[PDB]
Amino acid sequence: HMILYGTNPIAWSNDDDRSLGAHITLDQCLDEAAKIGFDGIEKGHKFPQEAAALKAVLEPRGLRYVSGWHSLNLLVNSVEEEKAAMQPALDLLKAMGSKVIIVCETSNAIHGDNDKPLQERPVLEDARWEAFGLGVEALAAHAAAQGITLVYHHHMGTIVETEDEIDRLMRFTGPHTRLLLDTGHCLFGRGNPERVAQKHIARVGHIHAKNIRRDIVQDVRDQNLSFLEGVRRGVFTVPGDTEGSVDFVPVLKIAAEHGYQGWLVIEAEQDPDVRNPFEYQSLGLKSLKAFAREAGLDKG
Ligand SMILES: [Mn+2]
Repeated sequence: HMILYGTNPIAWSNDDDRSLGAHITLDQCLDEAAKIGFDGIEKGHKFPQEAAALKAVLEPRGLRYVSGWHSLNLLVNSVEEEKAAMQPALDLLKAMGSKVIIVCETSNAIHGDNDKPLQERPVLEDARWEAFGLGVEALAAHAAAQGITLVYHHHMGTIVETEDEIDRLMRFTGPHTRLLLDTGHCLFGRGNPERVAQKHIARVGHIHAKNIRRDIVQDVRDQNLSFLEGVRRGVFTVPGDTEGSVDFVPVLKIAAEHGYQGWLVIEAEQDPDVRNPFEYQSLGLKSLKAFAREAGLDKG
């Protein structure tokens, strides 16, 4: 199909804080993703990282390997260092048939630091944006030469969090660099996903349908909480949840009008004990497919 629907395993077992959902085995996560009806699933920390072993657990379940998160350190390492650092991820993605690599600069990120409030996130100095963008685009060209599209994941607690910083990254990159539009991280960072899509839809190569609970976001700011504290409180949820604040249909309508093809991935990290992953991911898939139909994105 033109539109594929994936999930991310952090709804079961968190990556930034491996104690969240540690009791949930990989087999449980993969069985539940498959039986819910997802076309594929993104990499998680409990996934095998060799082609043969990864196929052995995904192919029997009918699950495609969507992509994998890859950390960047362009602010501390040379471009050639980062090309070597990302080559193993590209080799795995090519062997699994993936078409996309998810990247994000994490050298100075704080989303994985439980003691650092989100307001103390790094802000890249203006004089360093041109060089950083040149490095990101260089990695994008390297991946593109090997058939893989690099999509940059704007993220709370990193140097690319606000709407203005998303525009800046797009301005200082291209043509190969693409944007991973994550609706949840966009709204959390005080941006509007619909407006971001209207500007950059032509450059968007991957979409994460992530919802946010506004009241929890307000708590994070008012009480000066860390990213992981927000996650444990339920800052993120799924499409179709009445407690969510993201309006998905307008975003998907912009995608439909411009002929987006690729993955819609439900990524909603939550405390699995409180927010049952099977229940919420099922609601997300049903609701996201309905929203894609209502926006004209999915014709079938
Ligand atoms: Mn995401």
